[PDB]
Amino acid sequence: GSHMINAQLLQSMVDASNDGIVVAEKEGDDTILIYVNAAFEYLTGYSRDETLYQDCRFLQGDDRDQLGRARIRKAMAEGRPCREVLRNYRKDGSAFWNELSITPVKSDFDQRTYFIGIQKDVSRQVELERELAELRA
Amino acid sequence: GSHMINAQLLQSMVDASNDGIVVAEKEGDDTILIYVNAAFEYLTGYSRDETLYQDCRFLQGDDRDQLGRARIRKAMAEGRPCREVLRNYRKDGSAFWNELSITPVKSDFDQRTYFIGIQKDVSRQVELERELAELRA
Ligand SMILES: Cc1cc2nc3c(=O)[nH]c(=O)nc-3n(C[C@H](O)[C@H](O)[C@H](O)COP(=O)(O)O)c2cc1C
Ligand SMILES: Cc1cc2nc3c(=O)[nH]c(=O)nc-3n(C[C@H](O)[C@H](O)[C@H](O)COP(=O)(O)O)c2cc1C
Repeated sequence: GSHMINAQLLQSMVDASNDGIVVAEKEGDDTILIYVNAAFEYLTGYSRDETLYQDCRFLQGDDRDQLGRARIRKAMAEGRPCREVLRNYRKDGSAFWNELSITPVKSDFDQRTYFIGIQKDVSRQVELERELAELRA
Repeated sequence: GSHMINAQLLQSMVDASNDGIVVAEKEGDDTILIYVNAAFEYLTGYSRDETLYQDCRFLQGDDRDQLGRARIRKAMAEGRPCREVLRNYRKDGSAFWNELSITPVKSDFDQRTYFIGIQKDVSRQVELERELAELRA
């Protein structure tokens, strides 16, 4: 993989990062979570066991009609990365805007595909874009 | 570290991510790079060997008078994470705004400290904030 650094050290650096970091394995139309760090649990409010081993579309809830889904689905199919923002809902019920940075990865040894995502609450930048759009009009 | 996923797989997921990812080890007033991924090389334009094993303050160049430095230095000293934006300069000479998400990590076995950072070009959001500040005035 990379001769520069020990893999265990890199894994601990990821576990402790303040950014949410998840890894997902493709299974047909779905993509199933296999790794979440502590930062992700804090961003979502769901426990590690509560959230693992399912497509994390459940964070969308009933707000299923969002333009971000399609561009994510189209990029995943094309095997290209993407960066889209959706409106997610925490376990306690809070609503926020989540910027998803998804990168498709293909392990040729297994001939299946994985995905790594880095999430960040950008609800501030969203509310600043809405304010700017209002002033422009 | 984490029983969920193989560390080598996680390392390859990091090597291939579209986000820039670096790991740095503290050495006194400096903090020295030990890991960079391919996305970081593309964001900066410097090769992997050109950039490793030095404090990546060199990306600031002569533009050394930036408020981001101090808040990063104050957070690193306090052992708390931070998210600051600086004006960096590529190897070709391009100027952009880089959002740094730095998380201090302490390996008690070695009794030294590491840092993991995730970088992203947010020059678009910066230019949208300047435009909004102008319209507000
Ligand atoms: C690595 C990765 C991270 C993702 N992050 C979650 C998330 O934080 N919240 C969310 O709303 N969607 C998230 N998604 C997207 C959904 O899992 C889903 O795959 C996407 O919306 C497209 O498929 P769908 O149209 O079948 O829902 C993520 C997907 C991947 C691959
Ligand atoms: C993980 C990590 C990533 C960093 N990213 C670089 C970068 O992308 N560009 C930059 O201008 N500063 C970067 N820095 C900050 C500088 O390395 C430096 O440590 C910081 O500006 C504070 O110290 P100084 O005031 O002595 O320069 C990073 C620091 C760490 C720990």
